[PDB]
Amino acid sequence: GSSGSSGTGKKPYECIECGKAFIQNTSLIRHWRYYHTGEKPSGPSSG
Ligand SMILES: [Zn+2]
Repeated sequence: GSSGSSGTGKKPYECIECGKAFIQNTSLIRHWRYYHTGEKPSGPSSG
């Protein structure tokens, strides 16, 4: 099987550590200090 999406409209903020996407600035910093540098630092091995 297989499924996904080829292409995507640019955005103002988009995490690079994993590739997260956002529309606002605060929305970006959050994820940065929510899961990445937040609780359980050693767990997920996403790309
Ligand atoms: Zn991230």
